[PDB]
Order: sequence, then structure tokens, then C-alpha cells
Amino acid sequence: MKKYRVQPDGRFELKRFDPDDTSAFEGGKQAALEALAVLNRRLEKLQELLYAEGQHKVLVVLQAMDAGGKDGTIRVVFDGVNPSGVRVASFGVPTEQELARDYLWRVHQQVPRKGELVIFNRSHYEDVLVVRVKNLVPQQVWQKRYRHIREFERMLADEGTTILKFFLHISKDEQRQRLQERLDNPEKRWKFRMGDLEDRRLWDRYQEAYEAAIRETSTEYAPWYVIPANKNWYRNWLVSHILVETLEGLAMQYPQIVIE
Amino acid sequence: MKKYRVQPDGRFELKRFDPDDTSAFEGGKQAALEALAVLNRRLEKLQELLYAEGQHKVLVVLQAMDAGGKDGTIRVVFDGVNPSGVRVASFGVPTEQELARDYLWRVHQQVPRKGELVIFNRSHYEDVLVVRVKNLVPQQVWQKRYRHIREFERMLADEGTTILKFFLHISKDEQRQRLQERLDNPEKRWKFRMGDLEDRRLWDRYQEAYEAAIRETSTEYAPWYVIPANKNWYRNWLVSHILVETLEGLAMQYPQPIVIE
Amino acid sequence: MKKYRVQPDGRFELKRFDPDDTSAFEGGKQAALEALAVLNRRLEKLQELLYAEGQHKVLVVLQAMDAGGKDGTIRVVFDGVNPSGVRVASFGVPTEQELARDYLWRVHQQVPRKGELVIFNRSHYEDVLVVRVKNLVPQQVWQKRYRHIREFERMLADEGTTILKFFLHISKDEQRQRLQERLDNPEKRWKFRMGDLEDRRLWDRYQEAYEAAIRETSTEYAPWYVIPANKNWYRNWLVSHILVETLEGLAMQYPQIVIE
Amino acid sequence: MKKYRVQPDGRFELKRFDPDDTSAFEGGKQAALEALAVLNRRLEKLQELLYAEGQHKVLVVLQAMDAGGKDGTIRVVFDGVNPSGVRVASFGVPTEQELARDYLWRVHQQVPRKGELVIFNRSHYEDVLVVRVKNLVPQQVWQKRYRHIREFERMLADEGTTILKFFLHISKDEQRQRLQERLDNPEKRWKFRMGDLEDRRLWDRYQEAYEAAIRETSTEYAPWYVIPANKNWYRNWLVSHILVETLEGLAMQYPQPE
Ligand SMILES: Nc1ncnc2c1ncn2[C@@H]1O[C@H](COP(=O)(O)OP(=O)(O)O)[C@@H](O)[C@H]1O
Ligand SMILES: Nc1ncnc2c1ncn2[C@@H]1O[C@H](COP(=O)(O)OP(=O)(O)O)[C@@H](O)[C@H]1O
Ligand SMILES: Nc1ncnc2c1ncn2[C@@H]1O[C@H](COP(=O)(O)OP(=O)(O)O)[C@@H](O)[C@H]1O
Ligand SMILES: Nc1ncnc2c1ncn2[C@@H]1O[C@H](COP(=O)(O)OP(=O)(O)O)[C@@H](O)[C@H]1O
Ligand SMILES: [Cl-]
Ligand SMILES: [Mg+2]
Ligand SMILES: [Mg+2]
Ligand SMILES: [Mg+2]
Ligand SMILES: [Mg+2]
Repeated sequence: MKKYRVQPDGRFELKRFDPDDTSAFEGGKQAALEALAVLNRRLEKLQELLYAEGQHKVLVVLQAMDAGGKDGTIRVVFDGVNPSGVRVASFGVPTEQELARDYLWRVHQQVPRKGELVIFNRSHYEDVLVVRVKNLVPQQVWQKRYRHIREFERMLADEGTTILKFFLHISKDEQRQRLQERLDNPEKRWKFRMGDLEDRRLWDRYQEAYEAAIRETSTEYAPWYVIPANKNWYRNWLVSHILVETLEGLAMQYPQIVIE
Repeated sequence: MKKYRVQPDGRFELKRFDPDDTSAFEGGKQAALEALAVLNRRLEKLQELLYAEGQHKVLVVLQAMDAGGKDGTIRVVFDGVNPSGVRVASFGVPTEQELARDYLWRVHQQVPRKGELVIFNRSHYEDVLVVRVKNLVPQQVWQKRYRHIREFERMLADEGTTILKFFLHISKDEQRQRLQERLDNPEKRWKFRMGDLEDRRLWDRYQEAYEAAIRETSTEYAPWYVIPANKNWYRNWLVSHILVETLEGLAMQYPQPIVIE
Repeated sequence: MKKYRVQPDGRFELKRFDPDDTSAFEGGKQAALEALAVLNRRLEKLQELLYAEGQHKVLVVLQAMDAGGKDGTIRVVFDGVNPSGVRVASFGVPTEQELARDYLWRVHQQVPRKGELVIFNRSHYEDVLVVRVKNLVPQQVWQKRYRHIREFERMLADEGTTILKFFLHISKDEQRQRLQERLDNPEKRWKFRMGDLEDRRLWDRYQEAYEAAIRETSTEYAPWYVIPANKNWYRNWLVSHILVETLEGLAMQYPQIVIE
Repeated sequence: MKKYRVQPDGRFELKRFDPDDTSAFEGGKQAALEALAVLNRRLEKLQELLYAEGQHKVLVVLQAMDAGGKDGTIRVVFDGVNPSGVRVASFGVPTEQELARDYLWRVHQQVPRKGELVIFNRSHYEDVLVVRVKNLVPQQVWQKRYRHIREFERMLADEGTTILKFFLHISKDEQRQRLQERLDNPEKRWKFRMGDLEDRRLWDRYQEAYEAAIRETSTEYAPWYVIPANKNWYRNWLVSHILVETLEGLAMQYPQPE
């Protein structure tokens, strides 16, 4: 499953990853759901170790094109995981208070504490994504941010954070269908804003911004994983597999008279 | 079912509530687990609505004697509920930073935002519970806090927060059993604190504190519910039933705001 | 003196206070500057004691019509007072993050800690002032906020905060000059916004809103002081006098071997 | 006066700086007080411009041995500077909440916003000073923090923060005198705690930690200035001079009318 980890060699090409690829799983939807159920139970048990051990900090970063599966991933991968140990931090349009400090200030506040698993639904990456695509700052400014990010993540990792960054990779046609389904669904119509169409006109610019971001910031201490995400069953299984394998590697353990 | 809601008449008596009572459910463990499963799936759907609508703020307060079932309630009642819309805020021993401001400062920071459901695992109530029982401040100080709490909760309710306060009611013997079990299971021995034996010695002073707190702060806008909690199946079913009924009462609606090329 | 303290009898009338009144000081500008210098030194010494003792919390609330003297007051009254123990919290246009919680959430965060003196340059009062005048919430909502404020302040006072609320009272004509002077001064033009003309146009609505807010919230534990503020020398002297006397009343004490 | 700026060449030696040196000022205490009053007035005007312009963020870091003059510097250098635009963030013993996140979390929280001047009375540097001296984390951990600090400061500078870091340099004998004076003055005894004496026993370890920290983190974007601080008048004048010169270099402008 190591074929999805982006090596720190600055030679990453997004074209080498197909959103419709399901090659790491030897079967289809039904076999994958059973396999996911097994991983989800292991994940619940690994989160229990993390929380009780209270040493490690786990950071899961989710990034994708609009309708790329960020909410779906959280919902399904973390299903049944103790709410006391799992937290979501969503990053939207910066406020005036947030813009008055460096772009990393609002992000650094939300980092996981010891024994905690945090999911960034969007992140500090938006500052080299939407900011780059829509030229919210000049190139001279945002080009320097790749180093800021590598060094911020190095500090986090050195200080005890396990970082997993998932790029949920969907195709242009898959986004068109998901966006259309969001229009033609009254319980999902709320997720759709008009702005989702302008970001859609900028598809290629966003793909280029993603490629450069992933190429510049995938490191040994903070890897990027490209998740083919056109098939939700595959996306959910693969994210769970990578997460569970990473947590297993930490080799966490539980810590070390008659009541009247 | 809402015979468990404490009326704002200042006549609340904890003796009228039996921790072993299961009278609101016409059956036992197995039927209640099926009933809970149904409520849990309704809760998942009601949370999706709350988040989507993004107007209401939901605050669930959990208070109990040690080993009274606070963690158990969170894990079971909120099982499968989207992590993006549900948050737990735990209140422990105040830090120097927290003590340097009023007791409500650390609590007010954690309140739910619009479209969010927040669980207070312990709360601002500890400032009329452990503080009163262990005399951390004089009576002159903590007696004034019942009003502070009523008025803080009124402000929260008026400004859009739906407040549900659950007192998970267990018996003295049930506590004896639960701490003993926790002090035996090696995967749970980490939960046990030596301080739990001094708090058990003050059982009666904590029961009196709870009675006073519940009597003083159960209001129309922020009710207290006494949950008989010796039977976990009953405690989980009843908390889910009360929560689901409350969210259904909000009559939440999905927002309403072309061919993609 | 106590002639400026608004009694908690719900009979407050702003008309009884003249912005041009200087009756509490037996002299003019020059004698009051010397008197202010004496109070300012006492204030520096009282702040040093407050910080050292580290037990009391002091909250100074400043409210006024636009150009009413809030900045001028901070600058002059707190001149030379140690920056380590004096903090300003300015309340501007609420952000989306701030609006997503109750109006008191952003305000409660900024309250003074033990040994600290905090100045609210605008405050939670804006939630019964601009909010009321411009109908940012319905009357049914903001009318309930007077009680919220009394009860919030009661809690603060009961828990150890000394609360002083100053309404810097200027006349309509004094504001017209000050606003105009702000337009004509290139080192002050930045303070002017087009919205200030809308706020000037609503003078009477704001005066009504101030009268109702002062009448509803001036209590024994959190008094309002109406400061005639057309004369800056008088405004600065009177605010310093009230503050110094209040801090002296606290009877603060300093907390209580050969080096090799 | 560029003799006090630590060049980014990794060759810094604290022994080359005398706490009793006053060579940059051609006079004594009384002429310096007048000179300081002139600089203080310029500083009040530069702060007004910073706040009005609302674009730059100014970070002043103060580090010293105990009784080295951090509070005195804040009090005198920033005397009369508008409280609305100047803020002090003091860094003490980390709480359990603070220790549960990386050491930079509590520090990053306090960084200046646009139009603001912030003074760090102690800072993120403590995490390579007291932490190193008392081995609160192993060497393997704190040795990596010099890079974290350079890169955190680079990010801050690139994103619009002007950083000035002042090491207020006093001698071992000056600290003995000042610590004694603190125990004898009843309005200053509160500043003294017993721990300050074990910190004095560890004088040499702290001097080595300071030398290493300054050598590792003095950069073009975030320089360290060694301030001979045995003479308060000289320390106050020199810090004001460096600060005023730095702010003047920003060539701040009042906002363009609407
Ligand atoms: N740093 C940033 N700068 C500008 N816009 C940002 C930044 N971070 C996030 N955003 C934007 O905030 C929006 C969040 O969208 P939203 O509908 O609330 O959530 P999501 O689409 O992830 O479910 C996106 O349009 C995203 O581009
Ligand atoms: N306001 C407060 N003042 C004093 N102690 C408090 C306060 N709030 C909470 N506590 C105490 O903090 C402790 C939290 O216990 P902990 O083991 O961390 O969690 P829990 O037992 O709820 O699982 C309890 O002993 C509780 O009495
Ligand atoms: N609660 C609030 N709701 C709406 N607007 C607010 C609120 N609090 C403050 N404001 C507004 O924020 C603005 C702050 O103005 P600004 O020019 O930044 O400062 P000031 O005029 O006090 O020097 C004012 O127009 C004020 O009415
Ligand atoms: N990162 C840190 N780790 C450990 N101790 C720290 C840290 N930061 C600051 N401290 C300690 O906190 C204490 C603050 O001392 P205090 O008397 O409150 O202030 P000061 O001496 O600066 O006036 C010092 O002993 C300092 O070493
Ligand atoms: Cl699917
Ligand atoms: Mg969207
Ligand atoms: Mg204005
Ligand atoms: Mg904000
Ligand atoms: Mg000290």
C-alpha cells in the first residue's frame, strides 16, 4: 500500500495517480466494506491506547477538490471512535482577527494535544492552494510558504506529533456528478454555493497548486498519501488501512487494597 | 418519560429518585438495546440536520458521582454521530490560569457554536459541588453562584442554546462495586485515582450538594433530568430518548439557497 | 465625586448631565494638569501594588459617542503606567467566529486576570447600543440583554473584579468639530470612515440607547460614571480621580539569607 | 552602534561583550536621560504611525539572567507609549495544558497582530535555556529546537513581523548586588523566590546556554543584540536607540484617504 505514499524526492506528478484506481484491494465494494469493518474496530482499539497512554499526538490532514470526500471520510473512518479522544478542526474563510496574524497562527492553535487525535478538515495548505489560485497574496509571498510548512511540520513531528496528510483525489467528471447530485438533493443542497462553480472553472489551476504543494511538502516526518477517491468504498478502506498501520507502528501501551 | 425532568418549584428531593428504577421502559436489557439502536440512528439524522441548518447550539451537561457513567454515556449515546458536529469538553482541576479569572471564564470558552452539539463532561456545576463539599471557598461565596449559573444559562438559552442537564444517579453500593471493578481490570486501572476514596468518604455531602444544585438551577430554559443510572442499558436508553425528543422539538429544517459544465 | 455616579434607581436622565460642566474642579486647565500629574503618579504606584499583590482584578469600561475621547483617555490616564500590568481590549465589528457563539463569549475571554488592570475600549455594551440603533437583532432579543449584562457583571464583581464604567459625555456640536478636525488633519484622517456619517445621523437614537443602557445597568457592584467630556483636561482629571480613589480603597498590600 | 548586533556567522562569543561597557554613548547618566527622553518621544510618534498604518507587526524579545533588567526595560523604554498599541506577554512555568502541546503553541498564541507592538518578557528561548540547563527534556530533543526557532522566526518575518531580540547582559557580581537589594527592599521582596538562588548557582551553565542560543538563532531577519546592562541608563538608552532606528527604517506611512 506504500505506492500511495509520496516520496520526498521532489519528483511527484499527479498524472501518475488515477482517481478511479482500486488496485490495492483485491475485490469490490462488498468485500471492501467487510475489510473496513475489521479496520474500524482496530482503529477504535488503537484510539483507546493513544488516549490512555497520553503521550502521542496524532494529526490527520484532509485536503481535496470541492466534493472530494472530506466529510464522508471523517464520518465513515472515525465511526464509533470515542468522541472524547477525537476532534475535528475545520478551516474556512479567514476572519479579520485571523488575517491580522500570520497564516499559521489560527492553525497552530488547533494542533492535537497529548493522547488526542485531531482531523484538519482543510488546513494550513489552503494558504498555498486557494491563496495561490486566486492570488490572495503575490507569488513572492506564497512561494516562501512551502518551507514554512515543512519546518512547522518538522517542529510538530520532533515534539511528538504523528502527521498523516491525505489528498483525496477525484476526477473532473466525478466532481461534476457529485456537484450535480448536490443540486438535485434537498438534504444536500445546503453544501452547494454558487462559488463552487468558479472554483470548478479553476480546476486545472487547483490541480497544479496541489501537485506543487504535495511535491514541496511530502517529507519522511510528514508524508502525503494520494488517495484515489472516485470510489468511496476504496477511499474509506485505504485511509483506514494507512491510519491503522501508522498507529500500530507507534507500539502504544496502557499505563501501569479493598474499597469499603 | 419526562417525570425525570426536575420542575422549577424549588421542592426537588433526591430521595424521590431510585437509582434502580427502570419504570419508563416496559421490558429489560435486550428490548431496550433494540430501542436504543433506533434512537441512536434518529440522533445521527437529527445531528446532520442541526449542523446543516447551522442556527441552533446544543449543550448537554453530564454530572454524576465518581464512576456514575459519564464516559459510558458519551461513548454509547453519541456512537456513530459525526465527529465534525459533536465535541466533548472535560472540566478537571482548575489550572493557575483558570483560577486567575472567574470560575465561569474557562466554561464560557467551551460553549457550543451554531450547528454544534457540545457535551460537558463535568461543568460549571463543580463550582457548587466539589467547592462546596471540600469548602474550597466560604459559603458566602459559593451560595451566590446558584444565581450566577441561572443567569448565565438564561443568557445562553436566550441567545440560541438548547440546554439539557443530566444527573446520572447511581447508589452508594453501585459506586463501591464500580470502583472495585475498575481497580481490578488492567485495561481500566489507569482511570483509578487515590482521590476517589476521599470523595467516597464524603458521599453524603456530595448528595446534599447535588440536591441543592439541582433544586436551585433546574429552570424552564435549562432543565435538570435525574437519570436512574445503576443499569447502563436504562441510563443509555433514557438519555438518548430525552435528547432525541428535545432535538425533534426544535423542528429543524434543511437550508434552501442550473446544470454543471 | 459621587455627583457623577449613576444611582441604581432606574431614574437616570442624560439631560441632567452637561458635557460642558467642570464644577468638581475649582480651577481651569493649568491647575487641573498639575492635579492630574499628582494622580497619575499615584496611579503608577497603585498599579505596581495591584500587580505585586496579584489578588484583585480591575475592569475599566470606556463607552462614548464617536470622537468622545476613548483613545485620549487611555493615552493620558494610563500615561507611564507599566505596560506589564495594563491591557487594552478593543471591541470592533464581530467576526463570523464571534457571532457563532453568544455576544458575551468574545467579551468574557478578555476579562482581567488577578493582578491585572484591563480597559475595554468599547465592550459588551455595543450589544445594546449599535445592535439596538441599527436593529442587528430584533427588540425581543436585545431587550433581554440588560438583565444578561447586570447578571454577568454581578458574577464578575462577586468573583473579585472591581468594575468601573465610564460614559464619556460630549455634546452634538463638540462631536461635529472633533469629526471635522479628524477630516482636516492628515495624521487623523485614517480614524474617519464613511460609516461615521451614518453614526452621526443617528445621534439621537444613540443618546436614547445610552440613557436606557446606563439606566438599566448602573448598579452598586458595577456603577456607571457620566464624565462631562467636552473639556479633555476635565475628562482626564475626573477619570483619574475616580480610578485612583477606587484603587486606594482596595487597601492593597505587598506580599511578604546572604547571596554568594 | 552596530557593534551590538550579533552577525549570523556562528562565531558569537559572550566573553567579547562587557556588561560594564558604555562606549556607544559619549557621556554619563544625566546626558543619557535627556537623550533617552528625545528617543522616547520619537518612539511614541513611531508607535502612533505603526498602529495607524496597521500593516506591520513588531516583536521585541527580552531575555536576561535573573535581575538582568527585563521589567525595568519595559517600564522605561515604553514609558508614555499608547497602551492601545503595546502589549506585554510574560512566559513563566509551563502549565499541564501548555506542556500537552509543542513548546511553540503557547508562544505562537501571543505573537503581535497588525499595527501592534508586543514585548515577550521571556519567550520561546526559555525552551533552550532553563529546559537545557535543568535537562527538562533530553539533549536529543532541545538540540533540534534551534532550527525550529530560526524557521518559526523566518515564517513570522516573511509574513510581516519585525523581530528584535535583546539579551540584557549583566555580570555575576552585578546580579549578586541586585538580588541582595531585592531581599532588603520591602516593595521588591515579592520578586524574590528561593529558586532564584539555584539559578544563581547555575550562572555558568546559563551563560553557556545563552551563548549557544544567540550563536544558533541570530539571523538577518531576526537579529540578537547584546546589551551591556550593568548600567540601567545605558541599557535603556541603547534599547530605545536600536528600537527607534529599526522602526524608522520601516518608513511607515499614514493610510491613504478613502
Ligand atoms: N487560508 C484560506 N484562505 C482563503 N480561503 C480559505 C482559506 N482556508 C479555507 N478557505 C476557504 O474556506 C471555504 C470553506 O468552505 P466550506 O463550504 O465552509 O467547507 P467545505 O467545502 O470544506 O465543506 C473554502 O472555499 C476554502 O477555499
Ligand atoms: N471547579 C473545580 N474545582 C475543583 N476541582 C474540580 C473542578 N472541576 C472539576 N474538578 C475536579 O477535577 C477532577 C476531574 O477528574 P478526572 O479523573 O480527570 O475526570 P472524571 O473523573 O470526570 O473522568 C474531579 O476530581 C473533579 O472534582
Ligand atoms: N457588538 C457589536 N456589534 C456591531 N458592531 C460593533 C459591535 N462592537 C463594536 N462594533 C463596532 O465596531 C466599530 C469599531 O470602530 P473602530 O473605528 O475600529 O474603533 P473606535 O471608533 O472605537 O476607535 C464601531 O463602529 C462599533 O460600533
Ligand atoms: N519553557 C519554560 N520551561 C520551564 N520554565 C520556564 C519556561 N519559561 C519560563 N520558565 C520559568 O518561569 C519562571 C518565570 O519567573 P517569574 O518570577 O514569574 O518572572 P521573571 O523572573 O521573568 O520576572 C522562570 O524561573 C523561568 O525560568
Ligand atoms: Cl461507494
Ligand atoms: Mg464548499
Ligand atoms: Mg470609529
Ligand atoms: Mg475570529
Ligand atoms: Mg522573579
